[PDB]
Amino acid sequence: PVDVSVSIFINKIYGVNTLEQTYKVDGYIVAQWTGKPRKTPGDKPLIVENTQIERWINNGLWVPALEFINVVGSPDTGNKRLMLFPDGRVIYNARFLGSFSNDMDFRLFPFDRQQFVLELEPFSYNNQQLRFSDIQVYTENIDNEEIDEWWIRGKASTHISDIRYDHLSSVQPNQNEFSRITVRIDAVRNPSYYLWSFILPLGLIIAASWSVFWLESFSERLQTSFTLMLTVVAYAFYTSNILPRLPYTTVIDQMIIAGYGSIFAAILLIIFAHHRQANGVEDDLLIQRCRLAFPLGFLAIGCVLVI
Amino acid sequence: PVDVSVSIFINKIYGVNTLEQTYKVDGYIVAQWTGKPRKTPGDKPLIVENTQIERWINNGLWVPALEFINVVGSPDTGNKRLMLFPDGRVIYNARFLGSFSNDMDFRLFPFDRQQFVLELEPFSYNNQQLRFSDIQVYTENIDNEEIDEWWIRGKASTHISDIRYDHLSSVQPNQNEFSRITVRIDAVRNPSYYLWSFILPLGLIIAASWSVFWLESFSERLQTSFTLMLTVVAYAFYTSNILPRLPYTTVIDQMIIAGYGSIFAAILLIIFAHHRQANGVEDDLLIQRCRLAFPLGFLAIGCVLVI
Amino acid sequence: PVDVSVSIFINKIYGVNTLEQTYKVDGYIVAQWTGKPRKTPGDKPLIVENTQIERWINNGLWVPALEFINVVGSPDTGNKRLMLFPDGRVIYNARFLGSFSNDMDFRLFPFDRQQFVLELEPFSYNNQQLRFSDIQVYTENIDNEEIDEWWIRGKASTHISDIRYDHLSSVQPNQNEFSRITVRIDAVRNPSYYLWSFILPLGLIIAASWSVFWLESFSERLQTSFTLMLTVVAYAFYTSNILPRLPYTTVIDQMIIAGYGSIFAAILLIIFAHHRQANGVEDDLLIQRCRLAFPLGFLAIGCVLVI
Amino acid sequence: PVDVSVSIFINKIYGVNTLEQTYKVDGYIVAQWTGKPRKTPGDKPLIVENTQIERWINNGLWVPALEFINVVGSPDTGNKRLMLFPDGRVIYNARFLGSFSNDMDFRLFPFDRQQFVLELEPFSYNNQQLRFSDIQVYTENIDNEEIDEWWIRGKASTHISDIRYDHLSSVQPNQNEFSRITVRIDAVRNPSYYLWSFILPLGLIIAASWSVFWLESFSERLQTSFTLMLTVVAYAFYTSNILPRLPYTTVIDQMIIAGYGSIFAAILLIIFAHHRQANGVEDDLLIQRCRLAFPLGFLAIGCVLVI
Amino acid sequence: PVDVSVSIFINKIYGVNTLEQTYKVDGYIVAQWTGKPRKTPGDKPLIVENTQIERWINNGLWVPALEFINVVGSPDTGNKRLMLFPDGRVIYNARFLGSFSNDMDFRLFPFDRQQFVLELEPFSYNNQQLRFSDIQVYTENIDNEEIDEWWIRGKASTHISDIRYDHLSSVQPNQNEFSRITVRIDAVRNPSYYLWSFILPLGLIIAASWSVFWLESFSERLQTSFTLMLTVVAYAFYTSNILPRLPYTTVIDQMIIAGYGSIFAAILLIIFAHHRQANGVEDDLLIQRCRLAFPLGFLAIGCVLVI
Repeated sequence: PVDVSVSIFINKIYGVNTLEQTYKVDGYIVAQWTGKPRKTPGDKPLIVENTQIERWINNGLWVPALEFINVVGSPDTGNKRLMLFPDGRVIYNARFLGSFSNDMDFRLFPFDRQQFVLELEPFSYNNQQLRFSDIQVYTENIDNEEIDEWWIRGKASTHISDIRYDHLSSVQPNQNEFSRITVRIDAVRNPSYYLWSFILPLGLIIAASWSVFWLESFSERLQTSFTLMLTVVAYAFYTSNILPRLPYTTVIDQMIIAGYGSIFAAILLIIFAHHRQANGVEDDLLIQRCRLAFPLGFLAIGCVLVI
Repeated sequence: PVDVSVSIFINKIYGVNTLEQTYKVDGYIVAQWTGKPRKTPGDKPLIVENTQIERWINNGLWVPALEFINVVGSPDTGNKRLMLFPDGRVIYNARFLGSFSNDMDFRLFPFDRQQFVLELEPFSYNNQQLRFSDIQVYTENIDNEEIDEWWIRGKASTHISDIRYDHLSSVQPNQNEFSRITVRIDAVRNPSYYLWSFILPLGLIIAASWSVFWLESFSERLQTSFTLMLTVVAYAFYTSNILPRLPYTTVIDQMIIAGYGSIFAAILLIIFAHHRQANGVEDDLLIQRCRLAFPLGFLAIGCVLVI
Repeated sequence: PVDVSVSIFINKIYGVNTLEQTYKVDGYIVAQWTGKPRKTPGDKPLIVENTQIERWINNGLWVPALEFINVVGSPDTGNKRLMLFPDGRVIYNARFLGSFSNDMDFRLFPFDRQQFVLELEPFSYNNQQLRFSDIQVYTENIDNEEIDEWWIRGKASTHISDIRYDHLSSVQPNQNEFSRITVRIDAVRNPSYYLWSFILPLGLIIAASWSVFWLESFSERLQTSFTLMLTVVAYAFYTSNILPRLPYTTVIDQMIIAGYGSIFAAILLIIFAHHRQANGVEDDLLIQRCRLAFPLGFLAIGCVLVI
Repeated sequence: PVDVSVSIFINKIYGVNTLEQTYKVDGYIVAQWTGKPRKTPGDKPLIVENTQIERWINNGLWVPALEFINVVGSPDTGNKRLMLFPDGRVIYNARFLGSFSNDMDFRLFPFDRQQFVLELEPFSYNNQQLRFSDIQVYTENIDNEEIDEWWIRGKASTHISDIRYDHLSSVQPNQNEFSRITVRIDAVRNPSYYLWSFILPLGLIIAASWSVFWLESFSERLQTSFTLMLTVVAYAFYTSNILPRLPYTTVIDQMIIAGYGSIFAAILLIIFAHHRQANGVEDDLLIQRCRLAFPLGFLAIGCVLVI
Repeated sequence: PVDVSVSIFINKIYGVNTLEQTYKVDGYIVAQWTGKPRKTPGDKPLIVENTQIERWINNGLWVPALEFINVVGSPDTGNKRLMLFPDGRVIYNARFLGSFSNDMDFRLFPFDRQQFVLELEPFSYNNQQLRFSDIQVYTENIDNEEIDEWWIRGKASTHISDIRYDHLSSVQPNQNEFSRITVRIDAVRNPSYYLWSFILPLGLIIAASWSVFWLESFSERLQTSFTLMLTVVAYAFYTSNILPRLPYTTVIDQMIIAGYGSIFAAILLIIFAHHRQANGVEDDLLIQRCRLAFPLGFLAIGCVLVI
């Protein structure tokens, strides 16, 4: 086997998206290995630019085709470069940019934790083993934590493993080990935007839904509650482009469900606190009579769902 | 004829879209056949990477152009390689990433069942017969049932058919039958999102629509209804984002059709219950007592009849 | 001149779009002409795949560059193939997938009827005359009854014509005849979706906007109307994404205009029936104080027009 | 220098975009110059198709690289063609499609008079002088008056000018003057769509804003106005996808501003006419009663503007 | 080392986007250096067009690969050119068009002062030192200030720095310093659109929220605020498409927060001014018969939000 020492320089992780759980990454790969010695012009290293590499691959040079595993589509490779040394070693350097994909857990949506993963791997050769993955992070999200949405903690985490591909039993089935380099960068979502756009107004609407008790005419109270129905409906589309069709409810979907349920219970407890009267007046039947401790007693039932 | 054994490795089926009934598929293809023997450098199998293949086809190598039938556009092939063995056989291996299209049936929308189909076929040859398909699928199945909207049941299903093409009747009669490989993957939609976003709130709005019958002031029994009209109009648009323009009503669209009438009929059961008399300028007295059966107790029949 | 016999196999006409009047088409072209005899390996028709064609064109083979006229952006050709026969004839076969553009007439929108047009033509040669077109259309959408939005009635109609190009008077003004193949496929829109989403709710709002006559409190008969003016405007956006910026009014636009007019006329008849200088009388038993004659008398104000 | 007479056949101008001031153009270019005589096969003109040009440029043929100045991105060139004559002249013909960009002025929006500009220019040579420009435009003009949004008036205007380029002052002083070919087509927007979608309903809301003065119950004359506030807010969004966020106000923006101001004044002249004292000991409650002169006196407050 | 003088001609900066902080730039690059003398045909500068460069690189010409650092993807290069002089120097000229990326600070959103940055840098050579960057910008500065959203004031400032790359210790660690050219252009947003679309109407809504105090029926003083809630929610989505998910609140976000808080405080003040009677039932006329003395304290705090 031949030894290949990779070096990944990350330039900027941008374009994050939660509807598809993707993120665009840009950077440089620098792979380096050792082959047979050679005679170069003069006695210096020989640099070979974008299209001059094909003429060297045609004549018999060995250059592996390193690919990214968790990529959507195919990366948009910029320039390329080879640097043939006279002592024997070779250094393939190339710029990459691609939309990678990972798995995200939005069970606690606004206060979220993810990790961006890059999985590099040879495409054709089973016996060429990556020795040591090094990563250099030059991203701007670490030191500008007030403009970005995703803070980046730590530095990185790199692991060199072996993958077993069983679909490659065409080749002798005992020769399908593929070395792989996984690189993880942990990120923390900055929740300070969803706190005054989906938690404060929805909380205010919820707390202002029990105040309809403080009225003299139920004929006005039903319309009062059906007015807040429209606001709670309005805050249901505003949260329809923030996160995907998830089967589990998040901190905001729970607030929307509670906003529906609180108003529905207001209706159901303002109807049955009147439709079993004994006199014939509007505000009676032990809930609408006093209106000094009951309009504040139903307030703590929602706090159970909050707590 | 020559015999070509195919093996398809599916990596991730993502980007499903019911608006156009498409889905993006990523994976690898490994076709393997047998030709004439040859002398290779040393005695090992000779591997030929991305752009070195085009120099072997020029010299006289036989490599078929396999295509996908049900693709939208043209797949974005990644790397590719040949593996020429000295005993004679050849192994063409190549990564693909396409945007395939199937037919979907949303007559029962949220509790849906589909199947993702892939169809390989030679483009130019009729006498080259694919022996057998072997799909190696490891897209997540049991842990995929909490994040992804679809669940992958079973393992797979592969068949090998013989299509007869009529537009190629210019050539000899027997020479217009191409073999084809079809691969089906059954999937079940996770309906747990449309149960607290389009059925729970609509189900409450439906039942909170005849509550206006439990009122006294006809001067407001129309405003309390025209507010729910606007609520149902609000939910009407929030559904046009999900589904295509289907001529048959789904399980959700019906809850919208029953959202106008159940409200609309309300007026038609209020108005005709308001002027049952020919004397008096004020409301109708004798009708305000039997409201429990005809005005409101009939939508209970509307709920137990169709459901 | 040389005689070319095109044959077009249509696979699926998808992605129709009325905002730009485009439609994507996928299929195969099979052109076939006769040249001079030649010696092929063995005595078989020699097949030439994707990239081997550009090498046969170098040595002096004649292959015309057929183009599509009414295409939006150059198409996305998939595989290509030549079939050089020993007796002399040549068969150029190639897959195409492109987004074509036709003209549409939405003067009667929901019950529409269009035709998809494909125009093929040589790009460089004036003296090479397409002889006989042949459409092979086993499309997946004529077997439709309630699946897709467009039914297909007949599936084929072809015509071979000539064209005079004036910008090509650089050559002698006689050498600018360009034979062209036109292929028309008549399609009929499935109106069963716009009947219970734009004709039913608007049709009910129209008749529910004149019901405000059955009231007595003019202090509230103007507010109960402005909650309906808020409904008709809600369907004015729901229509702005299913049609282009058309000068002529469709059926749905006519319905929305009639809704605006009906609500405005209701307001004006309410105001004039109360107090003004055009009548002078104060609160007669006009449209407000009557519940039988006039609230059913304005039913022919909208039912006078024919469409 | 060498004289190159360019002809331009305009096939269709579509995809106009008010939000970005772009428009896609599809057409042909036919440049033609004279060089040195040559011997061609036979005695006929020699036609050279798409990829055979790049081999004639290798041997020493002179073909200029004509670029488009005001293009967004790079155009999508379709087929190409050369026609080498034996007498010496050469005719380079090529199909083009590109998203061009001009400057537009929406100070009077619906009745626009924008114009479409195409700017062709050599990229490398200053001494090659475009000598004569013909445009051959047969895009739909007088039948375009009912389906397309823009009418074409006159269809053609061309001019050949010279740009002095300062960034090329590294070369000799006289050798940075590049000729051009400018092509201007006169378009006129068809305003018949914005007259019954943004002017009729907005005007009806304007006229229905003072109608609240025909009331007595001040306790509801604020709700009857806060409903029209919501109506004007609804129409405020329906305009935000037509105009490119212009600093100057168009007609519709002026109408929205008037819709805010009219209702705000209606509020401010209701509140200060409610507690307006008669003499200082009893509130004047007779200004609101007179509903003949006062409600009409507000109609001319908006009709003072002459736009 | 090789001394390379760079000139950059900027043609138009369009497509600015603040939701992701990009901007598309189009222009020309002219790099010029000195090599070894040579004999050219005749005695003139030899011009080499797009596809003829890749041949001169084959024979041994030295052309550097200059990349852009802060680009999203890879620029869409148009034409290229080489101008080989006989005295020795070479002039590589090429058109570029790419979507760049800078950092923007919306802490004071409408009155923005963002700036546009371009960064050239060699990709492969460290001993290839750019001498002196000149920039030629004719992006309009005085006449454009009424049509486009971003004024461009002053000249563009250019700086040649040296970056040290740590990930390039593969090559001898004392030769990893690459020169870089940075070009900054000063932009200033034209805040004449957000003044009559997000500050004027929001200001009128905020100033019309305290006006509910001048009312008599508290049974209706609670519905007015719940109607204003809907308008304040309507002005909350209209802002969610002009800004990114920013943690710091802008001016418009502060206005939305103040609009929520003003109506919430109005509710909490009016409900307590009602509860002052030691109940919430039996509305009395004491608050209106003293509306000129007592409730002025409820508005006196409402004008503290301003100062």
